[PDB]
Amino acid sequence: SGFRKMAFPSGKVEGCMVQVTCGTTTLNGLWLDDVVYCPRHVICTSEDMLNPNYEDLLIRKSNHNFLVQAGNVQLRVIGHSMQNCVLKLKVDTANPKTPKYKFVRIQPGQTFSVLACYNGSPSGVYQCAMRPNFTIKGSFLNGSCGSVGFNIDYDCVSFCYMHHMELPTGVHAGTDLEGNFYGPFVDRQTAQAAGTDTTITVNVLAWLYAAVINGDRWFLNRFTTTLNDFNLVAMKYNYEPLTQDHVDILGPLSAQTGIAVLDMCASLKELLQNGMNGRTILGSALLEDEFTPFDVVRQCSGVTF
Amino acid sequence: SGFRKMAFPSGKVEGCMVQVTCGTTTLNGLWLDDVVYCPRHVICTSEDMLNPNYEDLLIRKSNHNFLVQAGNVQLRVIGHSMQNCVLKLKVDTANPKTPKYKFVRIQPGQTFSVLACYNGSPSGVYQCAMRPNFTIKGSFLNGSCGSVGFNIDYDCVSFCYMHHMELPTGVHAGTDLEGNFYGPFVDRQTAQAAGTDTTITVNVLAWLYAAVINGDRWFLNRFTTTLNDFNLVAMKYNYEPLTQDHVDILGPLSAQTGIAVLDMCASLKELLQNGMNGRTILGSALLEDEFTPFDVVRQCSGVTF
Ligand SMILES: O=C(Cn1nnc2ccccc21)N(Cc1ccsc1)c1ccc(-c2c[nH]cn2)cc1
Ligand SMILES: O=C(Cn1nnc2ccccc21)N(Cc1ccsc1)c1ccc(-c2c[nH]cn2)cc1
Repeated sequence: SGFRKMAFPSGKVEGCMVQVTCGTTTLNGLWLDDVVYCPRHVICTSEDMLNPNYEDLLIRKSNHNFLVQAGNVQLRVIGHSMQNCVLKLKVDTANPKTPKYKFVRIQPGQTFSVLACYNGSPSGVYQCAMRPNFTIKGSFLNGSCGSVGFNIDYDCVSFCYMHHMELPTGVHAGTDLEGNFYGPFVDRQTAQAAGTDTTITVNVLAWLYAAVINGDRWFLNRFTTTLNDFNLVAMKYNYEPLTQDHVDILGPLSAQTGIAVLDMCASLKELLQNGMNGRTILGSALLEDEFTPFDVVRQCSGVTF
Repeated sequence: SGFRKMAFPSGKVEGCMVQVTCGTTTLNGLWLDDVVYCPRHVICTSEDMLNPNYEDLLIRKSNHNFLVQAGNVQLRVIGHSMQNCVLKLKVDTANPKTPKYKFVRIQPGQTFSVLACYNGSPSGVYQCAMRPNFTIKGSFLNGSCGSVGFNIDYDCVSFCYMHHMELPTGVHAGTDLEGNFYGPFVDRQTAQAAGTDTTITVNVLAWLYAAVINGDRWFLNRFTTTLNDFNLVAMKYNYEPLTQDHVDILGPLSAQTGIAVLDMCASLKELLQNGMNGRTILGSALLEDEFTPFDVVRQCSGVTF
């Protein structure tokens, strides 16, 4: 048993990380088949970033202005184009290590693994949630741009995130692999407002189920509630509303533990109203909302890839 | 910026995970060169585990009762041997994906990445610390035995842990890659006791520096304390005593932040006595002790592999 924040094995993704340099700027790129994906701000100077005109900046670049290195292998760039906020660099060689993959745009509250990279070389792997305000609270240093987030299903890598920037608040923003930002953000160096962040209620409930499965039961109470009553309390504590679809998703966990979803909501409403009183749940003194229902089931079933 | 529990990229190790089956039991093995290492308890039936005589049990087996499978491919065992608590199966094929590797026995307080595996297939990756009582708090289900723990140094994989068993308390124990258990544990299904688990004091201090580097500074104060005075308070709270070697290890973080080690100990002293008063530190309401000073520096300077 046990329960940890757990990343997907990163091997299939390591094999796609390459280094992309343009003029003075270097960052990471993702090489799938014969195309290298990377953030378009690779074509900017530091002074450009204050207010970039991306199509005028890209006008000035030819194919040979793009240095793409895969390990020590130099890739020949034979085409370039901009799609929203990512550059696509057509290269003359298909990545022989390309996994089966898809590009997908996740929903707020869903989780993914981040393979942090620098100069095209993997540095570490960790799990992240897309917050309700479409930021992520990661660990990215200068040069980490182009690092990607992904989920794996057996042998298929679903790429869902490419890293573009750290906001002045110190949280992180990026795009899907078609270059569309998550949230209202743009790739310009200006202060930009992320919305009010909120707690991912369905994830908290899933984590409470993980706790019961692992023996932590002190928070189980003798009350119950309704979806509407609970949602009134959810709103008061800046928690995402809970929907019927969320109840349905929590179905398998409720069947395993014998605890009906609305009975777990009554437990949570009590932890919200009375606090945790210095007690812990699965080694944490705060309510944890970065495990989805699928993450919990994965880690209490043993799915492999 | 940001600070996360970050594992090493697991690619080099994924290519070494095989499935080992000895009659009834299946678990994971580690295929390096022409040897597959795995827990010796694979040769036990269920009832065998209550009181196994491993030498007599190994006699009843010869090279062909061991089914090693890599992906779909099956390997030919051509030699077997028992080094302490690990089996060594000689195969007729050197692993072409063998990375540069060392076998290493680590010290309590040090960390590593676990690649959790089932039926020889990687399932997830996460970071652990060898607790002072020589257990680890991992996430392991039946069939996870044989999963390994490791660190990476550029291109060389230092294997330090192989998983064997969950104790009745739900924490985990295992060996080095020479088969020597960490701690007082034995690979027999009898009630076993881990000692008192203390907090890794030098790791907590390292994480407070990580916190200052990332802008969480509220807990700071320019109170002083002697190493000796600090340990008197530490020992009351089940903190490991802080030695001078620990102060030396914390040197580089002291210099980057301009906060002397003993000044930080003074801040920890005040956090232990007066609690955190509902504030948080790096998104956590407890003091974290599973980051070494080396982990902090690596994540705050972007070491790549
Ligand atoms: O935020 C970034 C890039 N970035 N991403 N993760 C980071 C972690 C630590 C430091 C910087 C980080 N910026 C600032 C910015 C940009 C748009 S909105 C905010 C950044 C800084 C420099 C450059 C650049 C382009 N060409 C040369 N330098 C790009 C982004
Ligand atoms: O702990 C284990 C096996 N194990 N390891 N991590 C686990 C996580 C969840 C459930 C079981 C887990 N034991 C008990 C034990 C006591 C001393 S050493 C191992 C275990 C149970 C069965 C068997 C076995 C071997 N052959 C057939 N059954 C081995 C170990």
